[PDB]
Parts: sequence; structure tokens; C-alpha cells
Amino acid sequence: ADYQGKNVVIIGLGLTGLSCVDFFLARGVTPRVMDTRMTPPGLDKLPEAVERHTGSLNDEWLMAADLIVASPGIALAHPSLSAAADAGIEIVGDIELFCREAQAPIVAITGSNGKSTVTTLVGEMAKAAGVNVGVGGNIGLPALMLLDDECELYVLELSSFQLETTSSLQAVAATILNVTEDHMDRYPFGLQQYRAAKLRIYENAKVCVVNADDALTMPIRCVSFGVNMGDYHLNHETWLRVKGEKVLNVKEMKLSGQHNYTNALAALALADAAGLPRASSLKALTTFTGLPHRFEVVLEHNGVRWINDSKATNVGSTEAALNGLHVDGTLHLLLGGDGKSADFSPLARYLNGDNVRLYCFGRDGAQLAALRPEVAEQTETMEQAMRLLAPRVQPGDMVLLSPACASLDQFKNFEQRGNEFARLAKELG
Ligand SMILES: CC(=O)N[C@H]1[C@@H](OP(=O)(O)OP(=O)(O)OC[C@H]2O[C@@H](n3ccc(=O)[nH]c3=O)[C@H](O)[C@@H]2O)O[C@H](CO)[C@@H](O)[C@@H]1O[C@H](C)C(=O)N[C@@H](C)C(=O)N[C@H](CCC(=O)O)C(=O)O
Repeated sequence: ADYQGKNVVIIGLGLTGLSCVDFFLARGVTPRVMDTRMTPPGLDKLPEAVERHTGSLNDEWLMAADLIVASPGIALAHPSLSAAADAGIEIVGDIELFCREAQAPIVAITGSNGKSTVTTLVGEMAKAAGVNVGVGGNIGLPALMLLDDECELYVLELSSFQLETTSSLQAVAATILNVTEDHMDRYPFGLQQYRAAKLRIYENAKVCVVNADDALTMPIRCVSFGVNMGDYHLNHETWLRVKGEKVLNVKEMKLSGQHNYTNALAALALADAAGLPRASSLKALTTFTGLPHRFEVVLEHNGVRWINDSKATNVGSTEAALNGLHVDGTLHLLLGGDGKSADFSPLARYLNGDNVRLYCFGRDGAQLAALRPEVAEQTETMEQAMRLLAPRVQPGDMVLLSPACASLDQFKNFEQRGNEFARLAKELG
């Protein structure tokens, strides 16, 4: 698009907002930027010339705007933003701005769990084929920072928040990996509203890739992946298959776990649709080792594995860690933080038996301990929980941080939570 001479207002002085400020300045447009936080993190990095407003949204600025660029961390339902929308003021996000500018095909990936793994895998598959690939989005690198005339393929992890404000995405291949309750603090019309945000990813996608085992991933035809069903499916040793043909024995993969094998199927389906050679795509599957904070063994010592799964910020993710988990002794499970109004009940079925202890902390600690009080301890912080469990740990035990919650009540982000866990594990283990 052409933004020359438009009154542009950006909401958010985080990573996204700073990238948008630069995007507009490079195009001869000086935006104004606001943030409801009194002392937002990006204040220091904001150029001196750019007007900024903190501590609230500025309605004088909003209602004067020709274009509002809303960071994914502000709800469109915010009264100030809904007022602007009612006035017919255009509201977009950074992913929208990116789509308007991108000059290479985009693979777009969302879902309640697995989306960083699949995004990274597709990136690895592209690299294995010698394709100049830009990987970013919700995974951490703001999409506008990917824009590159030499880029041949973009792979974007997209949150439901980012999808709400995106209207111009025409993916070469798009997927919703799964939909499980998350972000209910942002979705007062519940699961179907959350789902509706994710379903936007399929609009004008060349190929849609759905989860045959999760009907909420389906639009209302798509390529499918699944365990026993799907164009891409598993054949049990376990094999990855594409329509009945064996393509990879998963003993060649570094990743393990059935949910990671279906993640590999999703990645391969997207890579196939994007036109990458299957051979090099399969190669990438055999080399990829995983992501930080995603069921990451940070210490294995004295017959105990200490596993950082801080990236488990919802119940579905912690289920993926627990479902089929083999532990030789006792599982010491750390749960807690901001549960975002989730129902934690689905976890209860994994918490039976003589060999599970729960250490619950943060905002929703009490609600988590309530899953099975008789084997639960509640503390205020994760450090207190660690120092509590550590003396009790015996050879053969597992210590698992898979907290089923956001970290943001006590931590900067889930990476900080994971780093602190790994530090404490190395101290106490
Ligand atoms: C909230 C959000 O969507 N964050 C994504 C965003 O980062 P950013 O630095 O630009 O974020 P932001 O829009 O400034 O908001 C950051 C925080 O400031 C708050 N904020 C923001 C603007 C404002 O005016 N007022 C305000 O209070 C937001 O509510 C949020 O708590 O843009 C980056 C590049 O695209 C993303 O990598 C990053 O993803 C993260 C990891 C994330 O938080 N994503 C969302 C989907 C989310 O809620 N994830 C959490 C993680 C919790 C945790 O880390 O423990 C979760 O609940 O799963």
C-alpha cells in the first residue's frame, strides 16, 4: 500500500511496535505511538523524533488517525479501539502490513500447540533445499524485520491475536495445527471466538492443511494430516506416510512423541504445498533437535532428568508432555503462573498414582494444587517450589516444568521462566 501523508498511530511499544515505527519512518511517514503501560519496555529504543504517549490509550490520537496499527497485545475489543472501528478508522496489525509488502510465498502456521516446532521445521526444510527463507512472526522475530528482496519463502508463526487484525494474507499453504482452550482472557465469547480468529488463516490460502483428528481445525477441500487418518498419517516402530506410502521411519528423527510425529507430518504437508523437494524436506526432519524451553532436558545427573517445558503455557501443551510420559521413579511436576481463566481439569487424569508430586505456584497456584490436593504443595514462586522439591528428588525421578500457564504474572516471558528453572536445576541437581 501507499501510506504517504497518512496520520498513522501505532499501539504498542514492544517488539512489534518498534518494528512498525521503523517500517513507517523508512517510507517517509512519521507515526505516533502509544502504549497503556506506564513504562513500556521499548521506550528507550524509540527514536527521539517520534511522538509517544504512555500510561493509557490516547483517544485524541486514535480518533484523528487515518490508520491504526495495533500490536497483538491489545484487544480489538478495547473500548477506545472499538470506538475507532465504529468511526470507520482502518485498524491493521504488523502481519497485515507485512502481507501487503511481501514478494515471496508465505507459509502460515497457527494452533494452540506445536506451531513453533512446525514453523521451525518448515524453515529447516527450506534451508535444506537451498532456499533463501525468512522465518518469524509470533515465534519471536517481528515479520516486518524479515522483509528482504532476496527472500524466496517466508514462514510465519501466527497467533490468534495477529490473525484477528490480518485481512490480506494469501498463504501458499496454511494450517491450524489444533485448537484447545487458551487465551480465554482475550476471548469473552469463548472457544468458538478463539477458533474464529484462527480460521482466518485459511482465507485465500492456496492449500489449507487441517488436522484430521481435530475438527475445530477445519474450515467448513483441505489436505489433512493425522495419526490413523489423513493424507499424511502415521503407520505403526512408527512411520511417516503420505497416502499409504512410507516416507520416513521416525527412528531417523531426533524429536520423539506422537504429537511431534504429527508435527512432522504437518511440516511435510506445508513444505510439499510450498513446492519444496520432499527429499531435502525429509533430511531436515532427521537433523532438527528441537527448541529451547520445549520439553528440553537441561540437566541429567544422578539418575534424574530435569526438563524445561516452560513453553507449555496452556493445558493442551502440558497434556502433550504428560500423555504417555515414562518416569522410572516419581514425577515432580511444577505447575503455575497465570492460567488465563483455563479449566485445568483435563490434567487431572494424568495425576493419579503413588508416583506423582505437584508443586504449584504463581497467580493460579491454589487452583492447580486443587487438582489433587493430597499430593500437592503450593508456594508463591517457582524458586520456592524448586528448593522445596529438590531435597525430595531420588535417582530415577523426573523434575518437569510444564506449567500449563503464562509466565507473565511473575516473569518477563516463558524464556525467562525456563532460564531460571535451568539455573536452579543446575544448582540443586
Ligand atoms: C502479546 C503478544 O502477542 N506478543 C507478541 C508480540 O510481542 P510484542 O513485544 O510486540 O508484544 P506487545 O503487543 O507489545 O504486548 C506485550 C505485552 O504488553 C501488553 N500491552 C501491549 C500494548 C499496550 O498498549 N498495552 C499492554 O498492556 C500486552 O497485553 C502483552 O502482555 O510480537 C512478537 C513478534 O510477532 C511475538 O513474538 C510476541 O509473542 C509472544 C511470545 C506472546 O506473548 N504471544 C502471545 C500470543 C501470548 O499471549 N503468548 C503467551 C506467552 C506467555 C509467556 O511468555 O509466558 C501465552 O499466554 O501463551
